[PDB]
Amino acid sequence: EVAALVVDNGSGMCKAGFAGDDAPRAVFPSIVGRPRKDSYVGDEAQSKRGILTLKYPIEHGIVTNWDDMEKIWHHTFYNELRVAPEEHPVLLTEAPLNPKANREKMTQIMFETFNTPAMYVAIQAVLSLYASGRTTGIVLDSGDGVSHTVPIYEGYALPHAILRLDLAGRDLTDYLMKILTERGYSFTTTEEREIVRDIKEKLCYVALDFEQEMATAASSSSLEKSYELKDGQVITIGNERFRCPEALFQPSFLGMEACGIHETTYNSIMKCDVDIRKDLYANTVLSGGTTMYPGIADRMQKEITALAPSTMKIKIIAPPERKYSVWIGGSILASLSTFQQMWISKQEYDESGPSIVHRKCF
Ligand SMILES: C=C1[C@@H](C)[C@H]2[C@H](Cc3ccccc3)NC(=O)[C@]23[C@H](OC(C)=O)/C=C/[C@@](C)(O)C(=O)[C@@H](C)C/C=C/[C@H]3[C@@H]1O
Ligand SMILES: Nc1ncnc2c1ncn2[C@@H]1O[C@H](COP(=O)(O)OP(=O)(O)OP(=O)(O)O)[C@@H](O)[C@H]1O
Ligand SMILES: [Ca+2]
Ligand SMILES: [Ca+2]
Repeated sequence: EVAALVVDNGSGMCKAGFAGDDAPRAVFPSIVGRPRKDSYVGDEAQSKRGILTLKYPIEHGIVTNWDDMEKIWHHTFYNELRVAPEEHPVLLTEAPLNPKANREKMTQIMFETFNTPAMYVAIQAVLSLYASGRTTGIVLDSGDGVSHTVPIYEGYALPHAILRLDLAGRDLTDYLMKILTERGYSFTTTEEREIVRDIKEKLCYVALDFEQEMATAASSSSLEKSYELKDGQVITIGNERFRCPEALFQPSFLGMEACGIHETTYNSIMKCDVDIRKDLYANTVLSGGTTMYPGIADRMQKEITALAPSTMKIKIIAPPERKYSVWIGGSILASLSTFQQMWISKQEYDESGPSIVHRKCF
């Protein structure tokens, strides 16, 4: 056979490549644009913001507009990867606990619209655990539009213990824009949002102790970092560096009543059979671009520890390439001998119909 194609659809970015590679061949923005050709996808859809009405097909992880998603996939196949989908089995990723109806539309589009010889849909968080080389653990997947905690035991996810936190990279990006603005600068436009997203990714970090970090930055300049704008203006970022990602642990800074990532992780563990909570505590795996902040692991360690029984062994695993662990796990799974029997063949589709997805996929 040829290569399966691994397509990781995200809320902000989409990752695509060939099973067997250790990194996705292409990564582009999850946006489609039409007149305010007929449509535009990715970076070129943004540079035409003023003349195009932009839409975001994947919000908070769920596909909300199928015509748009279909265009993202068409763009992924012909423009990005430059392959014929009918000559490749396709593995798509999806968010945990998504509408059963969605899973059927994904299958249908892949077969009836792209004529894929075979496809499959897999929960992102599970792929990340596989990427870490485990079959048991609790993954904290945090991206650009949504965050989930997914307990997995012996290779299978535990639906009833999965939680969803609507706080991720996009919220943090805007929050950084707001505090720097309060600082004396002015970041409010979509063009500027792209700039603050870059600042956030390069100079932000999670303090081990908020207050102490605040005190150190209020009486010293030791934590300050300079950032240069394209036009040459140099701006300094002080406590914003850590105050921004702090919103993950304290959503209230954003007017949100939901509990932080550490507490949400703990809550997923408690929803699990007491017999496996230990395995989960010693195997808390970070995933997604938003778990990339320097210092986040040691902070998760300290916070989880404070929540769990004193006799509990805590361990936070923060893979270096966790910004793509989902896609990678997909690359790994698609090539698994034991996984081949899971693909949904076009034959299995013609006979059983779209509903075949609930049998082999879930
Ligand atoms: C990557 C996924 C699948 C490959 C399954 C995977 C186990 C597996 C691996 C290789 C070959 C066969 C099965 N681990 C899971 O949680 C899956 C596996 O799905 C199947 C069909 O086993 C688990 C299913 C349940 C019932 O546990 C679910 O939680 C279900 C609601 C969501 C789907 C989970 C599946 C996940 O998307
Ligand atoms: N080094 C970094 N530090 C902090 N944040 C980062 C870093 N690198 C990337 N990010 C953020 O990670 C987010 C993108 O992560 P990812 O691609 O995993 O999410 P997604 O799949 O696009 O969306 P979601 O999974 O929520 O549906 C963006 O907010 C990006 O700015
Ligand atoms: Ca994702
Ligand atoms: Ca609070």
